[PDB]
Amino acid sequence: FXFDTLKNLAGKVIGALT
Repeated sequence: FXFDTLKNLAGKVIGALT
C-alpha cells in the first residue's frame, strides 16, 4: 500500500488486457 503499490496495480491491469 503506497505509491509503488498503486503503480503496480495500474501495471497489472494493463498487463491484464494484453
